[PDB]
Amino acid sequence: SQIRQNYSTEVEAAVNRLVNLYLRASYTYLSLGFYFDRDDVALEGVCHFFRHLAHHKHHGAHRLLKMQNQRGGRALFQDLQKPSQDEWGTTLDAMKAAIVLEKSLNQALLDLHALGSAQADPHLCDFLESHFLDEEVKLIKKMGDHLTNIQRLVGSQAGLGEYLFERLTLKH
Amino acid sequence: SQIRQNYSTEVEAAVNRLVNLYLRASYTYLSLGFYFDRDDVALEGVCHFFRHLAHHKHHGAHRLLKMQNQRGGRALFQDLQKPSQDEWGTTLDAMKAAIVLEKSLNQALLDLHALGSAQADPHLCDFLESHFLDEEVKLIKKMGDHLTNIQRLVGSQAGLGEYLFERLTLKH
Amino acid sequence: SQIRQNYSTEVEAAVNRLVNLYLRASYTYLSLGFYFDRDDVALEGVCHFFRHLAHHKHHGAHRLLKMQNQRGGRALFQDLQKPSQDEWGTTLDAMKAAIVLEKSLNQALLDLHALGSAQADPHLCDFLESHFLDEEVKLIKKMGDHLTNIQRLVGSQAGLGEYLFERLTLKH
Amino acid sequence: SQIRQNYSTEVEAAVNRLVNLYLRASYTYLSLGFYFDRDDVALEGVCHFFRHLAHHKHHGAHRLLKMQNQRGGRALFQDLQKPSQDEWGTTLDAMKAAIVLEKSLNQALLDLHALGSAQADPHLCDFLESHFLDEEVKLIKKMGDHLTNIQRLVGSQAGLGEYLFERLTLKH
Ligand SMILES: [Cl-]
Ligand SMILES: [Cl-]
Ligand SMILES: [Cl-]
Ligand SMILES: [Cl-]
Repeated sequence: SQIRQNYSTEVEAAVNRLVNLYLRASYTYLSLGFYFDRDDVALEGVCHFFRHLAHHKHHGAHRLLKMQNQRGGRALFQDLQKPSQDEWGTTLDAMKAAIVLEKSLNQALLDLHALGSAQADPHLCDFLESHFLDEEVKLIKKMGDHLTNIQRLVGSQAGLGEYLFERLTLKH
Repeated sequence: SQIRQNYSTEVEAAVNRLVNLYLRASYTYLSLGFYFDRDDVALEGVCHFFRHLAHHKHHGAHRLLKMQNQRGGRALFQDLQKPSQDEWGTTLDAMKAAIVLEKSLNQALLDLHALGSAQADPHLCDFLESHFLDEEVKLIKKMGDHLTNIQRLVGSQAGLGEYLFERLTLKH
Repeated sequence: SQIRQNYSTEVEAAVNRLVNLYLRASYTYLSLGFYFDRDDVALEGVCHFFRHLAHHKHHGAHRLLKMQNQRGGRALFQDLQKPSQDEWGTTLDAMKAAIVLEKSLNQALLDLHALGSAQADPHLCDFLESHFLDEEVKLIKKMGDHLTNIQRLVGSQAGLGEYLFERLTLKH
Repeated sequence: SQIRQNYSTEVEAAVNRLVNLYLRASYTYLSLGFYFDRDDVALEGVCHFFRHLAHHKHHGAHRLLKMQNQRGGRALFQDLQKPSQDEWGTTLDAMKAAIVLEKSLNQALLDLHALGSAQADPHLCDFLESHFLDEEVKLIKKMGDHLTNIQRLVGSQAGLGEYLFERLTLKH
């Protein structure tokens, strides 16, 4: 490559794996969104919450791929595994599965940041700091806030609480 | 007729029967709307939901009648039977009765579409496709969404759930 | 299902397979776009042409999934195979591969339309007619137009022709 | 100094050397720009490309000098060597010489970042991350893109390709 400078093969490969993780996460959120659009589930605010996360994860993949090209690495795409479930249970089940997913993405970001630090790749480290690490902290805090509110609403009237959360917390 | 072309007597008669079904449906929704306006029922959002459907069904009759004349058929009106009930129970009862009604209208549309196909009447088939079939699919999906939300809200506090649904889902 | 009416299991399954085809096509176009963004390829108009098609194919998947739910079918997601190539050759190679891809999607649309016709499912048939069949004819005609212009430009100065096509036909 | 804190003599000296490198780079780009303004070269877009880089490199020197004072170091200026050539050949020769120059500046930035890291100087490290490292990656990617387009245009009509690149890629 005519432009590549200070860009390790280890980082290049890890960036391609992270793209696969982000596209997998977008696919998971596409499935979560359409589950909540089912006539027998019918929680529009939950559907919109996940549809917006699907778009954000797709765009994170796009940012990584643009950066891969800016550094002179080579995008390599692998098969995308389907999401882990076909039906996602309650809003509480879904929000728990989303937090597990985001913590897995955050660990992948932190691992890549540590590789970049070890490789003395400050552009890579800055890039994750500027566009990914704080977005992930903010999203996980918001999901944690939502989990607490959902859990407070279960009581012994689970249906009522799930309706009220979707109506009064989620955007619709 | 000076304009009639490719318009079977079978379709003409079926269009007149469908007009009767739509006007019957408008009458049913007029009754449902005024029931929810009773001082002893008093669910304004439910009243407005049905009043708007009464208007839409009246206008579907109008579209069919305009088309009958555009094709050179003859509008023929029959007696309009009263609605099936004088009192409509809970919002849940009413929304169940509305879904039954819409599925009966949708089957009548599909039956007429199949007659038009058998008669090689593509204008009739297009006309139903363009102004009726998707509107019915969309309305039935919305009613199904509403049924699921109403059912989630019953729990063991039926009054509270019926108030909250009317206040937080239906327009008022 | 409380809403499903006139919606065959055969159509439901074929719609889920078509969603997989559209998401595969979006993935193919994501790969084509990032290939043309490589510093050693560097054809911005070609990159933008494919990036826009990736978005359109993603949105076709979304329309199909929304319709699946409107009809009371169940979205089921499968693994997404990676694109057929890692490197896409010349603009001419890429545009040939895109036409092959679009004709495969168009055949899948026509096959699903024929199943819907056989199943007397006019809503499905209308849905494909209204949102997919003409978009595919228009796109294939545009790709054919582009292929002819690219082929005229090869001559014995292939580099010059590929630059001029990207500069004077494609949006940048 | 009344303000200096955590600012090593090693960093102070390296910042003064980097200022000299940036001012040398500005001077190189001033020479490249005026070469392309010669009546016997006459490539206005190439002239404007280099004139804009001369201004950007001057301003990078300014940012470094402002930072040196903000940290309580002392600006020290050395002689500025003339550019490496008096005549710069073809646009291709010039763009190759520019990429070599930018990679030399990028290595100097990465070296200074590594010194700051070793000295536990996070303000210096942040400063380079925020104002220099990504600008250099973006510029090198753009130059690489331009090199590829220039190389595609040489064919066996070098004059025609150099005209077309200047007319259709570079701003004028
Ligand atoms: Cl899997
Ligand atoms: Cl009666
Ligand atoms: Cl494969
Ligand atoms: Cl010298």
